[PDB]
Amino acid sequence: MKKIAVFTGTRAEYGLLYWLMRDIQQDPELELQILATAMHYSPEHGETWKTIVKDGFEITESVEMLLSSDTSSAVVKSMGVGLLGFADALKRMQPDVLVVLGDRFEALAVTQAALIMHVPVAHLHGGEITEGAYDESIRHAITKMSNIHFAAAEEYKKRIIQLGEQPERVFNVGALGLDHIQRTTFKSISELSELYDFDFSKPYFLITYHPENVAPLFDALKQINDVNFIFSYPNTNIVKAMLDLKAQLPDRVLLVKSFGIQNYLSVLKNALAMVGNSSSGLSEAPALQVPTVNIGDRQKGRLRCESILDVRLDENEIVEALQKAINFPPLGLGNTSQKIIEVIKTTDFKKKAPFYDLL
Amino acid sequence: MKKIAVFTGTRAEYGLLYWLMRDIQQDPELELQILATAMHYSPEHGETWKTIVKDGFEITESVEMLLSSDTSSAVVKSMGVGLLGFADALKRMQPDVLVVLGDRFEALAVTQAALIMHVPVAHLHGGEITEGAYDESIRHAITKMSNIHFAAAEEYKKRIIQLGEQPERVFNVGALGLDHIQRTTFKSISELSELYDFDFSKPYFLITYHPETNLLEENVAPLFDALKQINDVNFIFSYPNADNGNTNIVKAMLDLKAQLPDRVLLVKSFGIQNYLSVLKNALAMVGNSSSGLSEAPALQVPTVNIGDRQKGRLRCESILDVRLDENEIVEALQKAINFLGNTSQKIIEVIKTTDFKKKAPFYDLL
Ligand SMILES: O=c1ccn([C@@H]2O[C@H](COP(=O)(O)OP(=O)(O)O)[C@@H](O)[C@H]2O)c(=O)[nH]1
Ligand SMILES: O=c1ccn([C@@H]2O[C@H](COP(=O)(O)OP(=O)(O)O)[C@@H](O)[C@H]2O)c(=O)[nH]1
Ligand SMILES: CC(=O)N[C@@H]1[C@@H](O)[C@H](O)[C@@H](CO)O[C@H]1O
Ligand SMILES: [Li+]
Ligand SMILES: [Li+]
Repeated sequence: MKKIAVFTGTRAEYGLLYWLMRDIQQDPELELQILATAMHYSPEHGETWKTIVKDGFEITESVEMLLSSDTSSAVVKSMGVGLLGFADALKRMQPDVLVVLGDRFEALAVTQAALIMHVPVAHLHGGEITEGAYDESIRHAITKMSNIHFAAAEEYKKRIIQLGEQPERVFNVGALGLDHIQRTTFKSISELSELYDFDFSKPYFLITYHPENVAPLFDALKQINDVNFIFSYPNTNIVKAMLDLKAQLPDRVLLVKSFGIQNYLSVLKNALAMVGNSSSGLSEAPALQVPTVNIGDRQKGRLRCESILDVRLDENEIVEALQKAINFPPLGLGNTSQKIIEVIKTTDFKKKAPFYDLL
Repeated sequence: MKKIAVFTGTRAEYGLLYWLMRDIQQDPELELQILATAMHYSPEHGETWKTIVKDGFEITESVEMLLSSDTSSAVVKSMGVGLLGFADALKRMQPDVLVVLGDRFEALAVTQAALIMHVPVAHLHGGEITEGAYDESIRHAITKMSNIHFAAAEEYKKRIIQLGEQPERVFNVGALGLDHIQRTTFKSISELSELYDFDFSKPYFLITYHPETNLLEENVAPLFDALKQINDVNFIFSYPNADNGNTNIVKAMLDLKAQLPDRVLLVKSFGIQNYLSVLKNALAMVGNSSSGLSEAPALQVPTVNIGDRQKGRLRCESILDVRLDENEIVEALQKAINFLGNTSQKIIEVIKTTDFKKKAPFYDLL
């Protein structure tokens, strides 16, 4: 029996890790541990650790860490509280593997804690490029302190190998979140229509825009005749906009508070195009044959493919892309969890492999 | 007037950083800040902050962090205490740059603290390899979180560039500590003997052994037994660092001291002037410290390097690599018996003439 602990610090990355957790839990020779922390214990986002429990999981260790503040000083303090809790949490859990996804500072924290305490780290989504204040640097630091690496694409695996990781320790397995696409039983147009009191049978745009003046977006959709607009929630700067557009056209736009992964993929499935700058637009929309118009550069650095139509944040260049989207796989198909588990079962990665020099 | 804050966690790195610190203090266009922490405030490692102050430097911010419990979980907790202190220290200092040397866990802590608080990091001694310690992965993580890089050799600079750092931010300026060869006057055998009440005129090994932190079950008896098998030489020890697993080494050192009181000198921490004075006259530098492969060859003193803590570093012909094995150590010892300094100024003018306020993009190799 191998103890596989999954680290989770936000609702979104828990969503991405969901099916790997389900598979470990189901697998009889693998014991699932869960270390939940950071924004799962934030009242701003409704204590999303409860969602983990409601989905059938047992939170093995929980570590409140986030300070109620907006300063970066308080982010450093939050990271310190995190390290203090992670020491005792890893001490009690004694995982054989710690699964860490992404590049948030609490994942950096737990990764270095694991390194010091000799818990092997399996890192997901290393080798990626997504410019920010410093999210990139942190991602690569996590890569350097991890023992095995599950990249989502070949460019990413190659960049991980350039970072000095042994090729036998890097695996292109696809994007784990896309397992949802492969395992969801989608709601029909009738079911979605009855559930949200809205006729999804008249085609629509699904639009998730996240805050990076968003005017040349909401002036860019008023022009598009004869389409309904289903929004998810991204904030008052854009929420106020979305609401203004609602009141102007009270019927042919629907704003939904929280879709949920199943309903969300069902509405995204039956859409002409995913509009906006969310990450859904650069992985889930391609896997669901629905074109994407990505706005601005919040998703700058992610790999592209046929379906992606990137346009700057101005009115005209958007209004063109919408119609062009009314005029019609590197991250994989969605069996990533099983590939990850097969590699974990068949590979020794207890120790950090020797640094890999190119040549 | 640019604010250059120098981070210092241990004696070792402080001595390495000395001439850079003194040159910034002396340079009237740069304001020296110092963030001292970790082993500088532990009585078990000498309270070496006193050395910093006595050298004429002002400790702008101090952060005690080291937990006394000798476990890996206590090391993690020490790093967390570090972060909680560095938050306020860096908040007040508002440095224009933070200078971080090396690969220890407190340096990882302060580097991520500075990154999160948008304080550019100048990292010294990146691109090297020390496979036997978790300092290895720490070092590459610190490289990825640093803005400008000062390496000690072209091989190391090249490894920094492979790590995805922009070429114009990686500089080969040499090892800063070796500036002590030209600018620091060495003590003589008589002054060392009066200063430590121990005769340095008799042949002696200088021994420094730290926990090899990737080794699962470190048992250091083969070294000390090996030392006991030698005749007519003295054993002068510095203390192991604060990594988990050091109290075992301290225990073995105290056992050896009680066994051979007239032949053993245990010093928690020398001044680096004193330390280089002792190393220069030793029969050999025994142990697994980084001085065995930079300072010790530079002073023409043979090195007996034990284990894998220094595995991967550049070698030369006076480096004797052995396993943690009684016979290999005894024989390397029997052999040992029987038988350019402008780095600081280069770093300073690079920091003066370069803009590294923002992390440069990831450098993909062709
Ligand atoms: O009402 C909603 C809106 C979004 N999502 C999910 O939230 C995830 C993250 O969305 P987004 O791309 O906006 O995150 P970001 O890219 O901004 O980090 C996606 O996988 C969606 O499936 C959801 O479950 N319900
Ligand atoms: O008692 C000592 C021992 C070390 N040093 C300095 O620290 C460096 C490295 O020694 P140490 O074992 O403490 O560090 P590490 O092996 O971890 O690099 C040497 O080159 C010396 O310049 C010192 O000043 N006093
Ligand atoms: C700082 C110090 O005292 N010792 C060494 C230093 O010589 C070396 O270059 C560095 C590698 O990053 O690792 C430190 O442990
Ligand atoms: Li299971
Ligand atoms: Li000065």
